[PDB]
Amino acid sequence: AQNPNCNIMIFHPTKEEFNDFDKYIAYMESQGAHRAGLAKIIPPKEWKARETYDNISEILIATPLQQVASGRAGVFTQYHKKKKAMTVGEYRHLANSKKYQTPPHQNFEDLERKYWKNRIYNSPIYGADISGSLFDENTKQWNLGHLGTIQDLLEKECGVVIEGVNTPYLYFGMWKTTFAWHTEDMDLYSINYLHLGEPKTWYVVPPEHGQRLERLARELFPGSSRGCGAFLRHKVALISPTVLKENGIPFNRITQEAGEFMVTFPYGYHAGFNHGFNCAEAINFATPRWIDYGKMASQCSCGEARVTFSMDAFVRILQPERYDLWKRGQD
Ligand SMILES: O=C(O)CNC(=O)C(=O)O
Ligand SMILES: c1ccc2[nH]cnc2c1
Ligand code: NI
Ligand SMILES: [Zn+2]
Repeated sequence: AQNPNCNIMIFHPTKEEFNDFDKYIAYMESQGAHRAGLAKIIPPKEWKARETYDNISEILIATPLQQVASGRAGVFTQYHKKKKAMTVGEYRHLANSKKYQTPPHQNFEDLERKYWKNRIYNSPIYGADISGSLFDENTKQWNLGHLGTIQDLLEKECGVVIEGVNTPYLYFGMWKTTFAWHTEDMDLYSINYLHLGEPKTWYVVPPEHGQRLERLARELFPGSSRGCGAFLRHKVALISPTVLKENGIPFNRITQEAGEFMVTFPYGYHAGFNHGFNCAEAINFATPRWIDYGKMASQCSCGEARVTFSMDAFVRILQPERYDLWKRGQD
């Protein structure tokens, strides 16, 4: 078996290899990339997402989210407090202000140390889940607004035609903005392009070991676990690399820089944080290998994990026994 230690792999496709998206994902998996839960893809030097980022300041962040932490430095939850709308230009200025800016640091590892030491004592503001794309319509390769849809994949594989759409989301981040431990909706793949700005550090658990992370989470967040059998779907729980190591949970880490893609694989738990002002674009996608993960995905029915209506068809077709209970939670 390829990549038996489940290391995060880094790929450098040629411009010829960058033409056929599906084919390259399949190639990465032939080399064992999926066993890590996360891969980095560095685009060919000839490629670009768009010409410049000089004219993005008028994009609106309708509902910026203030991420307020509770708990201890290495084990905490965060809740999202809604703030007043602001443009990306206003948000960038806020990110760079003395209150929110990245501190002096020696390197990525120094900044990582500072993040886990001090994150809970601040409440950074995030622009998340903003429907849109910053890819030029003329960018033909790895354009996250032009990918084959998950609905068409399900139809090609299983012959069922379903409603729903599949479009990208923008994320504007600042120092200490945080994404909690989670897998994707329906344990789908995701792909994330860092368009502009400071890095994003990722943590990931191999899919074959996801249940180990779930068991630790139940132990560390006991009230949440009693409330919901799939509470990581709520996307509010953080556990530090130090605490993961103390509990023998297998994981890896890597830092994504501007101009790089990351792919997360079905049932690969991931979490992370932003180093400073940045902008990323991400979308879910599927392959034939995903279908069995979609069938087995654990669902939240307690009401906290409200999601887009396009997930309805996924649960309805792949998980008909679970559908009634899940749908009640979406109401
Ligand atoms: O970048 C973020 O804030 C979160 N992104 C993801 O979880 C992803 O791309 O799957
Ligand atoms: C299913 C379909 C589209 C989606 N967009 C975000 N999550 C999704 C799940
Ligand atoms: Ni994700
Ligand atoms: Zn729940």
